[PDB]
Amino acid sequence: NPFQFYLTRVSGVKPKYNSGALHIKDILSPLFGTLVSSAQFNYCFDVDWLVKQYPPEFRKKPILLVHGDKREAKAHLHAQAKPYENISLCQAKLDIAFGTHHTKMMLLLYEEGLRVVIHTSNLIHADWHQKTQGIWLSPLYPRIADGTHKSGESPTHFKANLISYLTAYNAPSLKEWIDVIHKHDLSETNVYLIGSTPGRFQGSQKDNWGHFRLKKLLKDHASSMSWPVVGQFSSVGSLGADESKWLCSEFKESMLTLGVPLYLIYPSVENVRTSLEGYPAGGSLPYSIQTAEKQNWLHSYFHKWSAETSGRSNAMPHIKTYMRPSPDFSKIAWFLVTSANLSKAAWGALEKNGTQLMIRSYELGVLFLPSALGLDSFKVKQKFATFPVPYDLPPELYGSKDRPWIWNIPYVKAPDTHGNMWVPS
Ligand SMILES: NC[C@@H](O)c1ccc(O)cc1
Repeated sequence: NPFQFYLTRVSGVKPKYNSGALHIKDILSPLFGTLVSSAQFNYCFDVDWLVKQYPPEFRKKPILLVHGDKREAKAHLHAQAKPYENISLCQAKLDIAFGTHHTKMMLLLYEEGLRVVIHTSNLIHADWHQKTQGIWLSPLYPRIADGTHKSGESPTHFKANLISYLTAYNAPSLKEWIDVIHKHDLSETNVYLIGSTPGRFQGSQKDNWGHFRLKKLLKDHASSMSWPVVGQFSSVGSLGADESKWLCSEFKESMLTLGVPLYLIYPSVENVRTSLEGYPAGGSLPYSIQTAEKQNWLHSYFHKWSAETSGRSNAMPHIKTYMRPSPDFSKIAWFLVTSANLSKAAWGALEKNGTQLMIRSYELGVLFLPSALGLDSFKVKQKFATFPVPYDLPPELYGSKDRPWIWNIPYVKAPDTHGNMWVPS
């Protein structure tokens, strides 16, 4: 399995659908290595729940929480953490407004080596319970023998790229992790890192982050050959007054680069209503009426969440993925799993007459390029060489009576899976 791409466990589906799936408890288990220290990057944390996901033997090892919380949100987290002496926090500078520290990553230092985990889940019970989430597991990275001269770098430059990503934080506690990464051999890594980081980027530096980073890698490491672009996410930024403002102009241009139909997958009200969670799934799909009413055009691009292939049609997506399927959807030019939702905050928007890229948030993903495995394309595994696409293809268009799930309006005409209505307020 060259991919090491996994879905999280879902409670309440048949166990066949969890066979190759992982819970955070599985990731942290002693079978994955003898833990010595860890760093947990995320957006939302429930510290009590998190500490309990580590196996008893490891609960007392150091843990760094890397977050973006400010003011009283910050104080709350520090309070959550104060009972646990082994836990330190690192507050990611968020100098631009409306930015979040959205990256989900684990750094796991063991006696045996190092593991990097990049995934889509908040560290709260509900993100790992009945949601479709994604995980990329790095190999066990051995320590570089105290005797030798080697980079430990991979053909995809993952090691240098990850260090650069960490370096942009400008944080003392991450320097220790940067130094741990220097000491390890990451050369067997076959994926590319795509990060986002808050800032205004110029000239050559445009290529370092966001959708431009993606454009750059597809230019240099893909080749050409009406292949659609698919984008799948759980939150939706304000995209402008029509598709030419950003979506179809700069965003699609990056995505169609190599060496066209745009499908966007986002849960409809009906998808949310009949899900395993019911309407409360919508708490993790924060599309607001204020944003939505300003961009009604976008919704003709929207397609339902359907995942019969992985038995997860009823497990609402909090995973985000982007890919480039062939016209019959039987193969793909590339696959990206990432924390980045469909927003400019996350992906970057062009400023000052196209000379500056503005990104508001921290995002991180991994890109699977067939060239990294010596191939031209991946075949799609039709039932979750062949890439495990976790949802159904081709994507199904919204019906005429379907609406995008919008979190802050009431749904009181029909009860959900648990016989509840939804009245936010
Ligand atoms: N329900 C928590 C709310 O803050 C939220 C909503 C969506 C996310 O992706 C993360 C957090």
